[PDB]
Amino acid sequence: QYPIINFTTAGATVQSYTNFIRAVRGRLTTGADVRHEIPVLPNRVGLPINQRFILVELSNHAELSVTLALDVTNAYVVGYRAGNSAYFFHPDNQEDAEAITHLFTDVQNRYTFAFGGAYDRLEQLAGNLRENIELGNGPLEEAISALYYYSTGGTQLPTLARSFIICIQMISEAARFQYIEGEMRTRIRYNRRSAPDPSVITLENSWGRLSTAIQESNQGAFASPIQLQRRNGSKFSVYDVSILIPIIALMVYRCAPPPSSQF
Amino acid sequence: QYPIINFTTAGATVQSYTNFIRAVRGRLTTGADVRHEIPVLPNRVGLPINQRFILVELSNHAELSVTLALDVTNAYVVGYRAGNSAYFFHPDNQEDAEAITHLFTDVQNRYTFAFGGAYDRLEQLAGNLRENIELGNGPLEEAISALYYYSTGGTQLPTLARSFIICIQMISEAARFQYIEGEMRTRIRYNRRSAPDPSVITLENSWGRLSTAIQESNQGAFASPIQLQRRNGSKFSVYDVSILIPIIALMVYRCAPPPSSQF
Repeated sequence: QYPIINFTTAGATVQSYTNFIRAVRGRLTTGADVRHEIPVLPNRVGLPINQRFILVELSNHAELSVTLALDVTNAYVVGYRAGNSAYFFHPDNQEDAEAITHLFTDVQNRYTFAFGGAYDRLEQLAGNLRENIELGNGPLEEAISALYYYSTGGTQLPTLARSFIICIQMISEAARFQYIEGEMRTRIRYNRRSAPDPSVITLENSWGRLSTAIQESNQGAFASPIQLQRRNGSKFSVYDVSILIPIIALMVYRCAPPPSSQF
Repeated sequence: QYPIINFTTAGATVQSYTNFIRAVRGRLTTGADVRHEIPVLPNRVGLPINQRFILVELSNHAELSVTLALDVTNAYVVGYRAGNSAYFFHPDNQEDAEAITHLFTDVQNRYTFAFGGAYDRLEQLAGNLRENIELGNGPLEEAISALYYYSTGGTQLPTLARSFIICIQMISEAARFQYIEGEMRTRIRYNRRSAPDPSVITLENSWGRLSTAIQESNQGAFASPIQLQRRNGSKFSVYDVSILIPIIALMVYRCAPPPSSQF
């Protein structure tokens, strides 16, 4: 079976969420590939199917559980199981449709959504942008129950889409960015629920481009800057990998690392 | 008295030269100013005279000694004492002429050369470029004796200029660059004497510009690349501070560090 990492919202603390995110990152990346102190996820090209996914079993104080499946190549959620039903985002291509047949293989009811899991899509479905969907331990407890009751009719599609938005940010994006993990740790420490500020949204939006820019940089120097936002919405220009080392924890593979070429 | 660091060529080893260079760097820089893991020398502006120099007492197997004086603001040799005579390079300006009156104050004979200590000058005087002046423990033993016999007529000006070229590279440039320290350590380990290769010459020539480029970089990214040479003469372009962290050990102060401006 693919590796499983467990997390519960019931009695969550900063340390139990930290342990969880660190365990997720350790199953996503192997150590082989670290560019500028920043690990790279495995290359999808040639990756054996037995190494392609990991599972995140989420429980809540209401004693419900769902299992999310994450693709190791991008850390993103591809689907989930609740009891005897599994649901998958619409695949991007045939190889990804075949790959997801290897997940939750004994579940009795398997479904593929006709929509994908990208935020533009999920925000249309939810009827709200990320900037208007609160994150924190209470949102996540609620999102776990909403995913669990979907197959029985208790969850309307906008709630299910909002619930995916919450899970993806609090698991996938936190795994990708220590900064976003830190914002979720602060919400647990102060028992706050609050929508993501523009620093969180622009890091999420820029993860792919930051990955490419780091990996195609000249000795760390970007060829072209990337504009992010600070918490108050003002502009932050990124010219080099160095400023991202405390921020980004993993990258999607975009090219092979150039030869070491030390002086 | 200004701090003194002792070194002898007699029975020198890789470890005794390593200890020496590390002690020199510890007296040149204080720790206050470190940009990209690379220390900065003190700013000359406002630096009290009692903090302006350090002294390097060099002895050899012939039981002769000379004392070089180094300016902490650039690590370079400003003059030297041998017994009852002291000699100083021609100062660049009035403040530097006054500053050197604070060195070797009880020496009976004080002289200022009419020439400065820059390599273009010293190579004209020596009648040879750096690329044709061997470095190593034997050159340095010889250069110490040549400096010691200058006041008595035993050293011709081209030998004295060659001897300054040897000392400046094996002390100042080795302090400035771990790479150049490493090339001198290899000469001692294998008892080799050999002229500096183009990697050593182009680092020496570029120290000032590398200092400015690092300090005025955008998060480590140079605005304009710096071309160096590898040992075989071929071109090496530097686009970022990261590649220099194993190479350059100290920099001349060129600007104040911008605000931390972390994300």
